[PDB]
Amino acid sequence: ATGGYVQQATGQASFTMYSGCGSPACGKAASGFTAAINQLAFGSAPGLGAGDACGRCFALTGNHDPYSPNYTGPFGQTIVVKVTDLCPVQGNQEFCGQTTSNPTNQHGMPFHFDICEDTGGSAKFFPSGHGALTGTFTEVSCSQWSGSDGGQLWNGACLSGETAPNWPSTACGNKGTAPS
Ligand SMILES: CC(CCO)CCO
Ligand SMILES: CC(CCO)CCO
Ligand SMILES: CC(CCO)CCO
Ligand SMILES: CC(CCO)CCO
Repeated sequence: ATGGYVQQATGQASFTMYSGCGSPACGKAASGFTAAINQLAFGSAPGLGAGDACGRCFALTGNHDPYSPNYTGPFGQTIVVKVTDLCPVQGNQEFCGQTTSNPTNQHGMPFHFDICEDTGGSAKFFPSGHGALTGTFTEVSCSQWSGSDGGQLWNGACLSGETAPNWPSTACGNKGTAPS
């Protein structure tokens, strides 16, 4: 996409969970299930505001635990998240370190979703004892996402991706150039 960001409507991803998504990088939280997405897909860098992932909705499905490769299941449910946040390359090499010259993380995945625990998404997705998974994502209409956006936390905050057609398309827009 513009800026060299790797923004595809469907693909393979790794998945983790995190806490404290009330002041996320897009500048609005949301009450439904939300995620951070790796920087190369988010479309911005720390401190540069919202990227084009902001507000878009994705159906996530886990089907493997890379840390327990003999575990056969069960896995969790497929969930629909809204991207509100950035999982930056900095400090997240294992999962979110994808770049334009090296587009897969340490688990071989070209995307990562860090699912926020606070609002319930991770409890639907991760079986107890299995907090890192790999699987798939597909961008869907936000008609498929329950929830309400929070208010702007700063000028320039954006979740406009929530009404956009699936990638390829532009809503909030990408900021600068993707990490090389
Ligand atoms: C759970 C929400 C309550 C306000 O709608 C806040 C999550 O950001
Ligand atoms: C995390 C669970 C799904 C939520 O109902 C895994 C099912 O065992
Ligand atoms: C809140 C659910 C929709 C109920 O109709 C979706 C999340 O599980
Ligand atoms: C200077 C930045 C632009 C943010 O809109 C990043 C340059 O790559």
